[PDB]
Amino acid sequence: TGSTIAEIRRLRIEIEKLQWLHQQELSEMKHNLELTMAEMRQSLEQERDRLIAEVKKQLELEKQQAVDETKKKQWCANCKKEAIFYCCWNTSYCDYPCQQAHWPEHMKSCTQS
Amino acid sequence: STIAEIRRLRIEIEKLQWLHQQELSEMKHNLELTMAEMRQSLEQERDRLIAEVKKQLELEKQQAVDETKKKQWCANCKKEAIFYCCWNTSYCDYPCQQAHWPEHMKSCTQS
Ligand SMILES: [Zn+2]
Ligand SMILES: [Zn+2]
Ligand SMILES: [Zn+2]
Ligand SMILES: [Zn+2]
Repeated sequence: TGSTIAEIRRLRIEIEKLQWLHQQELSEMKHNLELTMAEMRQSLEQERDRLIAEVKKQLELEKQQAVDETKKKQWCANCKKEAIFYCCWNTSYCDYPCQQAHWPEHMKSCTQS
Repeated sequence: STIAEIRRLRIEIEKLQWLHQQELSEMKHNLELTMAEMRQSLEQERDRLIAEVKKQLELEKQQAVDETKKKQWCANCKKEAIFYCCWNTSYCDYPCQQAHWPEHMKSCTQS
């Protein structure tokens, strides 16, 4: 009695403090974690939508390059490999076996005359 | 010793508190381990999606290449060509032909 009731009071004080603190962690975390789990779900999709377009633009670039490089070359009317023999307008061949194969089909169109 | 029992009760309470905080920070850590796993499996599916769209677009690339091989193209402006000059050299019209002549002159193999 005296010292004992004084230190009981100290234990009551300490326990009451721990309750206040835990009431603050609990009141704050239900809200704070609500905002952290949607903040990271959105930053992921903003990064993904910037990625799909990054590659669409890239391939659209590579396409136009490939198409333009194709404009600078003659191509075999038979097999679409690059050609080196000329027959008539818009008709070339990689070699005479392609020309000789294509000839039944090409004869109806050949303008070499 | 009543006094001693109380102060011990105090130390055992504060030790329970450290266990408390350590339980929290271990859940804090398991939330992050599951969190970072999320972006990983999501990025994995995202990259498998990207793969299929690359596949589609390379198919279109090859289709445009193949269509381009079936036509003559202006050596000057890459519009479709109409007038023939010589091997691999064709023009959409006389302006292009003559605009190109200063350079093409040395390569013209006109027969
Ligand atoms: Zn061929
Ligand atoms: Zn022909
Ligand atoms: Zn032109
Ligand atoms: Zn020429």
